Amino acid sequence: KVYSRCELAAAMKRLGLDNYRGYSLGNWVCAANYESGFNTQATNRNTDGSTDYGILQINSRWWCDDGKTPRSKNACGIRCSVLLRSDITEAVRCAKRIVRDGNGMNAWVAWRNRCRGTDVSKWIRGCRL
Repeated sequence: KVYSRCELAAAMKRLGLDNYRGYSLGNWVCAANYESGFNTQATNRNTDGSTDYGILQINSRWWCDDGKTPRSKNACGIRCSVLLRSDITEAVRCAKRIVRDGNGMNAWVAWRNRCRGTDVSKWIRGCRL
């Protein structure tokens, strides 16, 4: 599923991400934009044999099981395929765990790159929620 910006904002709001560990909703929408273009089916392969999955490009070395990544630690306890589904419930649950790991949203390089230190409220402008 490719979400629209406001559809995703509303879904993430409903699933409890707004101000999760102090990160306002716009942070999460912005991160998703730059990680995956709002596409739950996005995948990106890396040189350690890992792959990033889904709308928040969650990595298979550390966070999910894709059956083909050496030294995987699958800390979210999920098959990476669940992160390709249209329903983002499981992706959000994993993202919450990631952001409890100790680095906050620094876990998402696209967030560091394009969202950190910007007015992230623009990402929820115009949305009904």
